[PDB]
Amino acid sequence: RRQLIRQLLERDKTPLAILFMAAVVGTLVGLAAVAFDKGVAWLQNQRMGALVHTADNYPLLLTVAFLCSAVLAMFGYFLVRKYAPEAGGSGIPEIEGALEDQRPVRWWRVLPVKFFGGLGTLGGGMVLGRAGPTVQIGGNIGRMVLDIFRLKGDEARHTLLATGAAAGLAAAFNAPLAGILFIIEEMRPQFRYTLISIKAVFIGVIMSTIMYRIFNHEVALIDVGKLSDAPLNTLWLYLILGIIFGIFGPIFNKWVLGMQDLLHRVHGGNITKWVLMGGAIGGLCGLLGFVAPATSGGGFNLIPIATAGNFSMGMLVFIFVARVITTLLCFSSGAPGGIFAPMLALGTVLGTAFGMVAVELFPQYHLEAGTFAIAGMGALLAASIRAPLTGIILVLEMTDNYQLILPMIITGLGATLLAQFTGGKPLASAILARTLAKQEA
Amino acid sequence: RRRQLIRQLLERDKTPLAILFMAAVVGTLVGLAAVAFDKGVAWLQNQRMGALVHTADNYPLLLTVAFLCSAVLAMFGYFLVRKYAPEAGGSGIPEIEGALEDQRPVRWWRVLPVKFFGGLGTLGGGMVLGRAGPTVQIGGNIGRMVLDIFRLKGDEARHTLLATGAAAGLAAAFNAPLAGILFIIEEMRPQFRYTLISIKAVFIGVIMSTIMYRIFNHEVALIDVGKLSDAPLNTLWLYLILGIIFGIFGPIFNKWVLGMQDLLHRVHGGNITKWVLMGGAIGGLCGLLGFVAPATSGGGFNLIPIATAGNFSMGMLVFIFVARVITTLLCFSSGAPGGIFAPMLALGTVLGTAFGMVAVELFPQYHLEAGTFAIAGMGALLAASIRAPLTGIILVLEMTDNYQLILPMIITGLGATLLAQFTGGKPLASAILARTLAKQEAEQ
Repeated sequence: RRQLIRQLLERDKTPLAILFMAAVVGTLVGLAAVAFDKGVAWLQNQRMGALVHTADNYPLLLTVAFLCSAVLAMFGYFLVRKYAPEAGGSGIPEIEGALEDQRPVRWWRVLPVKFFGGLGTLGGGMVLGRAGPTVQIGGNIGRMVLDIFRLKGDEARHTLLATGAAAGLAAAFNAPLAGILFIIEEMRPQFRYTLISIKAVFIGVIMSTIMYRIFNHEVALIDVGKLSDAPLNTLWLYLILGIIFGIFGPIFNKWVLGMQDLLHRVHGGNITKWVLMGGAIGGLCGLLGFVAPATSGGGFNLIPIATAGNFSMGMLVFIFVARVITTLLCFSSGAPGGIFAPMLALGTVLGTAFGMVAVELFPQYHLEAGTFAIAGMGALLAASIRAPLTGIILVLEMTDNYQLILPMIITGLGATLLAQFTGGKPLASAILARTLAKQEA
Repeated sequence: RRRQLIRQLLERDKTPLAILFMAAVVGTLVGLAAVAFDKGVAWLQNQRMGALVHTADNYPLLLTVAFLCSAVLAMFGYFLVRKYAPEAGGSGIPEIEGALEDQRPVRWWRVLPVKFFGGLGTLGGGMVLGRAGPTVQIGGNIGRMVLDIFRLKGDEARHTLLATGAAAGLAAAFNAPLAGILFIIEEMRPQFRYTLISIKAVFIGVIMSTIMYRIFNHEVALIDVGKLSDAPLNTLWLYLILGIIFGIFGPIFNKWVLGMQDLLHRVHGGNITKWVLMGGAIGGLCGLLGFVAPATSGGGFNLIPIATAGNFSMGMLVFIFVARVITTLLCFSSGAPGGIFAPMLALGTVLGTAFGMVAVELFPQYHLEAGTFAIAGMGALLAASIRAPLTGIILVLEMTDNYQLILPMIITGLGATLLAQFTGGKPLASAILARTLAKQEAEQ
């Protein structure tokens, strides 16, 4: 008690030094995120144009696509294996590690690797997001400033590493709330207190978001329009859908993990059979980007189209299966790139389909399939990485259908609920667990 | 250590099945409780407004019945608290904050009836007070009461079920489920050590109570503001400036609440008779003003839409601000059962509007609309006195749904907290607990 009183009166006083530094961090992460984001676009572009000039005939071009993505894949798989192996896959597991002080931040290596790395895997049209990359790139930026300014302390090492990963997510999805929420719900050391300063993370998020806005305003990443509302007599349906995502979250967790192992064999850890295999997956993606594009790519492309109930039943299920596959390959293959976006895409597609069925089971509800899409869009994020608060808010800032806030809060929650009563676990933590264990062994 | 981590990591996100289901029962009751209160407060304002109409001819007889009604209700409310439950005075957020620190008892057998019927009286009578304060505390106690009835044991349950009560408490208060959760995990919680509070459990509670609220209030909001215009990039600095204003004002407003709290203790010296009489006068004043100048009484929800829309004169906004500062201090410092959270939205709004006004005519090349500044400012004083920026920001978003105003809102609050921090302001919740918590030793 007597101590507490002493603390209360002392609460919320973050050293201006950390504060001013939080600003620069975000600013950097922002610009960087912008820079990443422009690069990827550029590469998807040339792949487009080089098919234009070789429009024929089937094969001349089914192949130039394959190569282009294969050749970009390999550049990426190589850049990781050779100079920064810890910059493979997501980036989140890693940085979560760093927040525990159970991994290091080799920023002078990771920056170039991930960035020019992802530039390749992303740009070549692989099933993988910007999120991992930029969240990772983000902490490293935050680290690089700690180093350059000889900042020392736990708080300061913890906070600056923290803000760059928030401001890295912020600038990735243009979601400044979800940026902050992620740190305080997931990223952070999960089992003990931490000296992360909220006030600082905000500032970073702000500044990187602004940077994103200075170069991407005048277009949302996802347009969905304002969907219909949701009658109270309609809510149980959102619980059901949550329950499905609740069983499937863990199952998809198994496969992501398992598929990592079953993919380690095809090179046994060997930099050459890896870069060549990744080169093959990459090639597969740049092919699919042209013969079935909904199955390949990041998949933001198909959220709008799914939400508008534009796919038939068949095309939805196909896309879902097809993506369950390609997502596994691209992520489990250790290639640098997040699984966050492609999960949004799975949740969306799943959502719609679930909707479609309800629409015709109950014309009395005047349902629109599209509201189940938006409920499900974050539901996978909720069942598999288990950080629902962050997914719910991620979709919120991203779709602006605030009136669906109950259905979305319910679907998400009923996913995190069955994902716990089927024994799944935070896929981000299952991955950090994997790393740390195959290390003291 | 690395081996415990891997141990712990693999074990994450398992909340005991009992704890979850009991957070559901908590959520459900917190919501119904909130709705019941919500209605009881409405009915009173109504009887009151209609008694003035049995007497809408004889002006002095009218100015009398207005006053007396609020007086009779204020007194009854102060009384209940002074007589059966001192902890149910003022907001209730500081107290529930105490209980999370295990520094303050949750005497739910006492507070539930005193806070509920107490607030019913003070809110009912027209006094400048909120629901949040009271429903969050009632929320908490409802949680404790289910903990006790079911004797769920051990740290997780006592904090979780106390925390879900508080968040289901706030959610139904403003129909803001996300706000309630972000309130617990940013502000309510023990600020300096880890805690065994289940997030997922707080969620279930929130969902339940928000649904109870919706069953009784679907259709109308609490605040309708429509979809205001966007903020262009070149405009953002004005929100930062506005932030800095909320930032220096923030702390200063905390000082007067504390100051006033003292000076008000003098008038009754702590006497249960001078108190109940002093409350009856402040209350009676409010029910009067709630006629002659309604903008200066009431909780503040009514004038939000009016100010945001730009239907007030710069003259009237200055007037409202002064007057409400005075009625807000006078009611809350006085330690009537009631919160200061809602009134803070109002003062925040009015100021933002007024800023916007001046901002509009200084920069036509911006094509401003003073009403974006009202929204930015509505959550800014909760940022600069309560220091719950994330909670205010999200509460406002939930309430006025102008998502495209998100940056200017963030910047405003974040600017306000920064000036509030650097100028020496103290989280008004924390600073109120600290006094309560200290005086309990001091008296020794």
